[PDB]
Amino acid sequence: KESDRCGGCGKFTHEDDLIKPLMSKKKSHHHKKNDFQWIGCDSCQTWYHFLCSGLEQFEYYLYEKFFCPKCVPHTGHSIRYKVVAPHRYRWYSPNEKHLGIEVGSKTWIEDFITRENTVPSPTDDEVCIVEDGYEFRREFEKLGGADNWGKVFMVKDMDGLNMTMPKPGFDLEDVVKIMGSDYEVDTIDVYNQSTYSMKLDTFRKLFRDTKNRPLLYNFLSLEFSDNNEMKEIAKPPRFVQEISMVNRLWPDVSGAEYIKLLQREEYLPEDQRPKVEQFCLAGMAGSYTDFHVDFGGSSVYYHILKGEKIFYIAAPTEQNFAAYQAHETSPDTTTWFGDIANGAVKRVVIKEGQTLLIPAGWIHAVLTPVDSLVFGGNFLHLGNLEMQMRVYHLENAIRKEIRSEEKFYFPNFELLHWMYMRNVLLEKITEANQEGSDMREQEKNIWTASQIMKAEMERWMDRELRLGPEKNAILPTDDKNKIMISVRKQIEIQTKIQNAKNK
Ligand SMILES: [Fe+2]
Ligand SMILES: [Zn+2]
Ligand SMILES: [Zn+2]
Repeated sequence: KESDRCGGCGKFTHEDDLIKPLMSKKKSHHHKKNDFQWIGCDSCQTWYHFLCSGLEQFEYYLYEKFFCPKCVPHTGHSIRYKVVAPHRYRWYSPNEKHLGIEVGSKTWIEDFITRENTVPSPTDDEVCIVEDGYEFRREFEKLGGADNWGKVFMVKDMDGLNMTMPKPGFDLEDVVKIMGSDYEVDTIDVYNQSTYSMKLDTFRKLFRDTKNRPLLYNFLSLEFSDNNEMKEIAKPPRFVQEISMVNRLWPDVSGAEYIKLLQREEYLPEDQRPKVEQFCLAGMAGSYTDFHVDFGGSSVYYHILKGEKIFYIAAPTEQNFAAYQAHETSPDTTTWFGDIANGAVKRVVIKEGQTLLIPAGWIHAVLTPVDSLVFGGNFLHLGNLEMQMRVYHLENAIRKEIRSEEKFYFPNFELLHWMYMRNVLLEKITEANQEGSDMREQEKNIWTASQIMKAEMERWMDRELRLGPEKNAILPTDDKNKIMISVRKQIEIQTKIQNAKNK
């Protein structure tokens, strides 16, 4: 406040500062609108921006009495707000002490832990529990394989999944050693249901302090597909790499084969690649993550390297979506979706070493009973194309009813389908025509996937005519049309081929 200057950047209050897109799960870059919002040292009375105060994003709102770096030595560490309303996200404000218990809050979680064990077990149709990756491959295949993947699998022993994972004993320490101590990761302030920045070192610091945890901290994503060391340490199961649409257009390879497979443009621009297939996840015991459907209706692999998780899940039926949509778009904050989900929500525990494989659309919330380290990834695949498009409808509807903009959605979702259609699907059809082949013979799966995907894209084209292109852009209305035109052309030819067999 006032004319006075900043002890950090020496600037007097100017300022009004408007001085590539996100391809990975990030939500902390939003309240950078506070980085230049002035806090004052209760001691030397010097004013600091915030950024300039030595504070990290996550501690901006924590302190009632602030002591800047130059004062800490003799003043002590800054004094935090008193915990006045443990049952509210704004735990610091007394004006909210009388309001209802909010789903994310400390009070709510503690109580929830006493009653959570009464959430029903899933039916054998919802989840399948196998001993190792060999049994998974056998049962997965016995239900139609990836093209027909509908239930979640829990694999107890990772042997056979062909899934590259660090050896037990691997922990947070190794993570910070590899990524660096100054690597900033999006962290969820569980009790405040909000996401902030935090040095990876700071997190480790807080994580290791076991007896004193005023707040709980889990990190959002931490996607490591671009860290040359990490990216080889934990990988998706082979079967996931073999069906991942992103992996099909931006193939992993990145070795000697990379030089060659891009020597034919079989590798799209790296900045266009969705960055969501390899994430590391650490969480404190007592943590809770509220019900969500994974972005783009992406499938998930989820390996527990350390600790235990309890997942609360609900099958992706239309009613369950409708119910979920209402819950997401409602202002109510005190009701647990499970309690109003007409009995759909089930309970499943995942222990250390165990793995979770989740198909498209499953609604799920997560309880973290024990300090945890997890490795996982999100992927799209043709076997779940319909469900993926259904979730995308759901998301797009939810996005119109409440102004999220902080909510993360699948990066380049549409671009990816244009590319996939043009590079992969169109060629199969084009070629199958060049030989007068009836795709139903040996490629029914591919034929059906093309019609479904095309219909969805036809809807995107028309939307783009009536309303104009999207902000997300990246592919030019013209190119989009040329693609569509060519696709219609080939699908017609293949249709006539199929119809000729009529007599
Ligand atoms: Fe999730
Ligand atoms: Zn400053
Ligand atoms: Zn000071």
